[PDB]
Amino acid sequence: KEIFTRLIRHLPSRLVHRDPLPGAQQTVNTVVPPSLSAHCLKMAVMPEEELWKTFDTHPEGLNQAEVESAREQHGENKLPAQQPSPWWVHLWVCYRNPFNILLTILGAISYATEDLFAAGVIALMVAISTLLNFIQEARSTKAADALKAMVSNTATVLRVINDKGENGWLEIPIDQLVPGDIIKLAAGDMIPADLRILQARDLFVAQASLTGESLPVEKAATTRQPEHSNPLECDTLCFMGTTVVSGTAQAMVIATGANTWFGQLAGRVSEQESEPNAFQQGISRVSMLLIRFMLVMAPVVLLINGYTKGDWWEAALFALSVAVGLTPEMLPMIVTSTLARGAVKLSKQKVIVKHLDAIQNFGAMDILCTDKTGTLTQDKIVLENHTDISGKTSERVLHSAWLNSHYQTGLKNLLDTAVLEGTDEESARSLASRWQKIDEIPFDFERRRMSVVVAENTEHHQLVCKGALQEILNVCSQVRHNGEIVPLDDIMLRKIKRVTDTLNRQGLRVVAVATKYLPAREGDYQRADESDLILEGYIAFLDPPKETTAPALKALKASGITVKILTGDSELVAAKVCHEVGLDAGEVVIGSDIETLSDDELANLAQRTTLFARLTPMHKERIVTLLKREGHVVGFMGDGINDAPALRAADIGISVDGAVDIAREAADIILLEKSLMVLEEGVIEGRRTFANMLKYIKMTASSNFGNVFSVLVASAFLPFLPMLPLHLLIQNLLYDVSQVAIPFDNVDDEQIQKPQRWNPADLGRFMIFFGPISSIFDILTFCLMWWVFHANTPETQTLFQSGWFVVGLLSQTLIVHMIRTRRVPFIQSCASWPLMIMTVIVMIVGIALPFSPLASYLQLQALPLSYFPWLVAILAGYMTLTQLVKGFYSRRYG
Amino acid sequence: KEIFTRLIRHLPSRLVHRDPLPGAQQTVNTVVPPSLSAHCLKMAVMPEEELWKTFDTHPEGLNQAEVESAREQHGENKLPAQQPSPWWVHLWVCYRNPFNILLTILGAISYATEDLFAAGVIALMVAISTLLNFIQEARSTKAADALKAMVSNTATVLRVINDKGENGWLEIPIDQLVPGDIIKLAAGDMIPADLRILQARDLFVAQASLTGESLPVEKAATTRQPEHSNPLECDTLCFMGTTVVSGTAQAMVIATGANTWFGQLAGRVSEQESEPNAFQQGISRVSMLLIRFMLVMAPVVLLINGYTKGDWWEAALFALSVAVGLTPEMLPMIVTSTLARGAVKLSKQKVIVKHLDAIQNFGAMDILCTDKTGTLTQDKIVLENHTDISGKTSERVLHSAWLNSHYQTGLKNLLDTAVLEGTDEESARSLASRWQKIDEIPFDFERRRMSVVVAENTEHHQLVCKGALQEILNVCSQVRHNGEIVPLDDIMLRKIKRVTDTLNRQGLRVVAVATKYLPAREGDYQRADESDLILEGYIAFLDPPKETTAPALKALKASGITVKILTGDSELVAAKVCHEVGLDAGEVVIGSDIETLSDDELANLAQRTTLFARLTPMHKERIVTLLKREGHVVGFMGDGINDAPALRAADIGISVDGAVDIAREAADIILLEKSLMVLEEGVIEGRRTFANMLKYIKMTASSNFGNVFSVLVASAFLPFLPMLPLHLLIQNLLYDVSQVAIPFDNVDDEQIQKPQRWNPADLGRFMIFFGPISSIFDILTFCLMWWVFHANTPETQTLFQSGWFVVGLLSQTLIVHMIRTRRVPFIQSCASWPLMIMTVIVMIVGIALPFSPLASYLQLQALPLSYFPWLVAILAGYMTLTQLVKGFYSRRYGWQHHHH
Ligand SMILES: [Mg+2]
Ligand SMILES: [Mg+2]
Ligand SMILES: [Mg+2]
Ligand SMILES: [Mg+2]
Ligand SMILES: [Mg+2]
Ligand SMILES: [Mg+2]
Repeated sequence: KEIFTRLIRHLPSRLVHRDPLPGAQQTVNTVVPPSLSAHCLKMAVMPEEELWKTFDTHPEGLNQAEVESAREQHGENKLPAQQPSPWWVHLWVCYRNPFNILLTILGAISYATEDLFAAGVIALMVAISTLLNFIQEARSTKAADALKAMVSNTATVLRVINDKGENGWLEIPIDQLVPGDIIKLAAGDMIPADLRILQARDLFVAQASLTGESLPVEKAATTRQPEHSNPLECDTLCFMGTTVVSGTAQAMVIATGANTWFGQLAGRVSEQESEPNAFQQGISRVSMLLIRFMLVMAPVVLLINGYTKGDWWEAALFALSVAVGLTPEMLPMIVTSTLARGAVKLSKQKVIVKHLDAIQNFGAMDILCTDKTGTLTQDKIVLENHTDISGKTSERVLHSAWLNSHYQTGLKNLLDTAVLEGTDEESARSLASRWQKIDEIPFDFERRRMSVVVAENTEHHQLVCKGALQEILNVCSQVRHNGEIVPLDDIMLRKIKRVTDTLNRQGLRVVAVATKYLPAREGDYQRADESDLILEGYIAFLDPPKETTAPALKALKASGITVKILTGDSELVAAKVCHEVGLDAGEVVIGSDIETLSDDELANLAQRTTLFARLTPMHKERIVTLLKREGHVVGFMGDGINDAPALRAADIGISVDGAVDIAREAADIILLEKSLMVLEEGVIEGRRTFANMLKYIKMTASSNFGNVFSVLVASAFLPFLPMLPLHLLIQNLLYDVSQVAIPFDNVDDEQIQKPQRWNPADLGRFMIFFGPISSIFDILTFCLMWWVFHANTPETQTLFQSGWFVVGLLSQTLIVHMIRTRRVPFIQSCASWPLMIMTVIVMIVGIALPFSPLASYLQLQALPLSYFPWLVAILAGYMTLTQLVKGFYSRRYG
Repeated sequence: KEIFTRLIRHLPSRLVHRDPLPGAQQTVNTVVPPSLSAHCLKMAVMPEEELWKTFDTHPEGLNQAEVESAREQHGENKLPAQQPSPWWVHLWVCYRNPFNILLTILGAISYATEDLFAAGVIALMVAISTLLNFIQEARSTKAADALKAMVSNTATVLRVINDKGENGWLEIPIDQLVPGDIIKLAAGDMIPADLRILQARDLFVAQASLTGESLPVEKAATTRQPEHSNPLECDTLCFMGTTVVSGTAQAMVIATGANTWFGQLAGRVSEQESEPNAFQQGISRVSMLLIRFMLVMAPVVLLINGYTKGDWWEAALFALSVAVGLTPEMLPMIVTSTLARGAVKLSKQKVIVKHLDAIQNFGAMDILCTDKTGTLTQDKIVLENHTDISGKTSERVLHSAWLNSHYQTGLKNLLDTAVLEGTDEESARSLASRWQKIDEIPFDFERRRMSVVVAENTEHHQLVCKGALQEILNVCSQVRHNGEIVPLDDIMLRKIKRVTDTLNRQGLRVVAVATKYLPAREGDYQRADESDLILEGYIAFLDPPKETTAPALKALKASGITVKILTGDSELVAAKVCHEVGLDAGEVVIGSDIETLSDDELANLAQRTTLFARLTPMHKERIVTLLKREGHVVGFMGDGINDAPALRAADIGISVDGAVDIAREAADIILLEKSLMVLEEGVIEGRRTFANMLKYIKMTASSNFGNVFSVLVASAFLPFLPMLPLHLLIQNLLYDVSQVAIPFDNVDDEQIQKPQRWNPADLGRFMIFFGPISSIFDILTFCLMWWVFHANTPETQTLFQSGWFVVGLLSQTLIVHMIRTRRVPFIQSCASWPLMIMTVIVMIVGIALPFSPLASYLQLQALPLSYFPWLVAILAGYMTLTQLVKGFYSRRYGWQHHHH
């Protein structure tokens, strides 16, 4: 009957669940629909002269009023699942709960005849509960949205600043982009919307997400392709979700938001998120458990009281009032508030959480995959030697590397920075004023080199390519030895291999450089122009390991996290780095060994292997996917161009604020600095946050089930309701006010010591265990008020009901300090000061409520002074019994 | 009347002032106490057999009852200035101050005759104030003592771990040593007490502090020299305050505490600590200022009220009651409570403060002198190339270095660790089995080498020495080139020099290794045996800069601290490291350059020089001393054997928890980890603590001066006391209770952005400026109570006095939020939550006291409800006026004294 249970209010699918991330592979629904492919094809070949009039765009850019007009016309650069609802809509959906409406209707029906100010006060209590829930949810979702917007991909636009009318280059969030807006693209920038290249040089974009081709594709300002016949392959348009590999460009936004190629009929807008993740499934399962409890218990109470006291319209109200404590509507408030408090406290620790549910995984992660550069090493190399094949230092190698590092337009490397810094000013200036760039062949993993074609004159050009030693040697036919040029024979090949292996075993990364002279040519150089090269030498450099890497790794191992290194570098350098930081590399697995293994074989091998070397991005993604095989939660750390699938293939993806745009787009956690200590501290605090959330749900559900059980067992014998439903609503409201400060509780270090596994079925066991314990003392209080205080007849019922009230509210508020931890309270474990203060305040308010002037309005009678010793005895006995009985639940259940 | 000043109570000279360190050297105030000297000469040559009976010591050690017996008989291993006084003595000295005594005496005199229960309650208020002060001082002194005991030099002793009699080797604090205790000594351990060596293995100790000789000397189990004639030069006794350079030993304690040669006569006991440091001088100046204010003001109030009301025994009591607000007895409570709260907080930042006054220096530091190794770079090296002179990798060089590193007993080095770890297990065990140790020639700065003599047989011995390249080359005559021993000509010398200079310019430190073969002999090896050596090669290793050194240096510069590098390494490696970490080396000055310079020349040069290289410890000490030339507070950070003179020479000395014993003993601050980020954060926190202390002192002084001024100007016109002195005592007590939370206040980041400078004369200007400003409103309240509320006669004086009381306490309590910060409160700068809570609580108590049942007992009368709007108006006007007037004080003099 789950199809009929629509009482659950799901959290918005931006606080939980991931973003679409337009990387949903090559599969497309009928390859886009008509009037979209045709529109893109028309836009590709549309002359640039009439392009300005179509979008009301000018070369100066867009001013304010124009950008707001365009945003109103075309919407906002977002997806329909990212716009928050208005606060009044949220308040209305919080009030239209199928339980609040029923409570108000039953209050009216019971008290429409000859007794007002009762239905009104019940409705007012319902409104106060709704307002409290709405306030918590709204504050927490606002904080979550602010934290998500803190780390957002930005685009560089013209716009208008200096209202006297001066252009500029503003970095604005990609959601503010409107159609017909001018942006500029450099290396590492993801495409923010469907573009139209106005003017570009050496612009290469990686489109493996959309067209499925790994090699980057050159994108020119004006089309040079004979026929298009396809919108995805035209060289003048750039689609959202792809990254810029190298070169520079300036383009115009043509589509925006849902109108983008991916955002319409190519993903995102195709159906919805039919499959929920682990966190959503767990929340739904807990909500279903609570609904089952209510639907099994409340009708029984209704039937019993209707058969006994013959007031059905009041018995139903009373049963609903006791059931409301077990409502599922507590779940959105609890989850949102606790996870948002955890996310804010993480943001104070240089950890930004993009969606709330990731916190669960960030506490459940037991395997952490990453690269050795930046996380284990310092990413800045200290020592570097530019030598030829004979070991002697050579200035020609340094100058060739300087050319290749200066005229390249790709992302800045550590070698590129060190080469540009280690070259003196005079020689650098001479080379810059003597050589000029012509062409650039970017970096791809099929050949693992990078080429730059420069020239000092108009007669001949020089192609200078640098890359890993083996890849360079594969395409070198001559070597410059002793100032002469000699064929690269096998003897020199093996000598170079041995010397470079010896260097690699010292932790020195070796990058070879080759140059070739070609006649002047008026055509674009291709990857086929990297043959018969002249090997100048190599550069050996040391990226030293961080001082805070070994303690961080030890702390991560203490927390239960297994660290695995997925690197594309050499096996020897990675092994040396792992040994220098205390990591046990064991036997290494290179990427060429897993290309023949089956999925089962590689999944079994990756569990024992610690270091994986010479991996392509596909290998990293496959390893991350197969490491989730045995119920493990895998976290992948990466900040590269090609880390988009792996970051998404992991159970949790972690990136850095200084990453490329797609790495931040595909990540779930963003670290403000690339450190493992920050990651470990964040994992600890997220474990505390998720433990607090579980504790809050657990205690609330258990106490409310105890109250419902007490009502169910001890209402048939009484000739009146044990507690008036108004008193129940006040009790629940004050308990919720007390519980507001549970997100701020303290968590034992023994609870967050190991990765957290969340079983929603444990809540049922906890409720069953800790409900009857409260019910026993509830029945004891009933007997005390029946016999000791002689509240026998209905006429003197207000003494009885109020007599339970101060017991119902106080114990429910005190039991929190007993069942929160697993140890003995107040000596080995103490609740946080905000929780202590809230408990004391709520206890004081509950004690003083029967004595307050409002007690006459709330149908509460004052209490004789002889009742307080009995109340203290009951509370102390309840606390002692639960403290002595916790051990049985600990042993038999957990 | 400087001699007449017995009112000032100084803090114990352990929270402030540095403990005596045994660096006296050429200092022999008492020269030689013959009685003491005769004892050593007898102890040195006394046979080991009868040594056990003299000190009641057994070879297995001492059990419990014996160790407490020896401690009771011989005292504890401490100096007389380090024993805390018992708590009851502290309470008595807190109660017997000449102001708590005169107050009670005058209360008895005034209220004995037919007006009892008034002198009693006055004495009760005085006792409550005394108890509050004593509790604060005792708690903070206990916290400071615990912090000092956290980082204390320890000694390894036998003792008795088990009830059955099993012996152990316990690390006990050096103060727990009793005479006749058996300890063991290794490299880097300082001598904790006078010792008699029971057994030794190549034990070399540095006695440069006592005898003034830099070269370490050999200590043997039995004497090997013909005549001693001098207790300090006997080769079988070790004296406290010296360090063990190398070797191992087991010795017996023969003297302890004051009885130690250093402790008695030669040092410490002679004379006393006549000269105080800067913090003690500032505290004394503040106390003298407060005493002068009281002595100027209180007699005038006494005379005025005696001539007006004709009750001298009440007028003097009243004047004393208003004056007590300006007592110096708050200074021990103010200083101890505020600083300790900072120090404890610093203990949570891995910064342990050994004595409280160091905090003032630690926030006032503007020049920081450190070494490049450990602070700027990691102490673990990543790359190393063991090659010969031709550049080819050589296994023989690595094996010789492994022998030298394995068989040396000195302090472990980074190169030693790298060489021990970089040799494979099979070859390492083969070398260990094949070679056995014979002798060791330790490291000293005159030659800057270290040698180990081993042997594979009984025919010949091999001497393996290692050290800096030039020092090894000076004593090398041949070189092993291409497997042949060839004479080391000048061409090879120049080639090696240029190759190693190229290596050094890359940040690589080069350590040369030489070996020699000698015929077997029986005598010990000397420094003259390092000649005609054979240079095997050198080891070039990379010590990478720390990841966090550049941000820490940027933060240190942003905080106003100028970092200077004093290193004994080569100038090329140090310059490369400085460039890597972002520091500007500028022009490097080597140690040999400054030897011929004068004091003025070197002092002028050190101010514009960032990196000093090739420095002997004497050069480091001289540079640190001369860097204090013009109002500069110098901090020296070192963790070496020879860094004690440089640590004690600086205005503040910072060391590391893992340092050698003498480095920790000579330091003022101990960092739990060797990091510059920790140092910068601790400096910021100490600046906050000192700002809070100064703030605490200036506010209590200004408000109480304002109250005294109001009384002086007003009480002449009135026909009765403006406030009963009982109410004044209550007001002062409640204000102190409110101010208890000041140590926990917040400090603006503007007050901690520069090295602080403390001027005791600024307090007088602050008091003069901010007293009348609150006397204005006291006179306004007097007029309000006189005319609006018709308290015109003594019969209704109780309404008048209480009318001032609520104004007196709340304003004094509220004004704190106005004058704690230079900015406008509650919008830019807000007080800390404990301070706000205490302010609210004290205001509530002051309002509710006249309405309480105790009001009749305290001679307080209930206030009409029409008085509250006037009170609120007065408080708001006072706050607004002081806020609008703070600007004038800021412009004319500046809110704080700062800059370098
Ligand atoms: Mg960008
Ligand atoms: Mg091109
Ligand atoms: Mg209950
Ligand atoms: Mg020791
Ligand atoms: Mg010897
Ligand atoms: Mg005043």
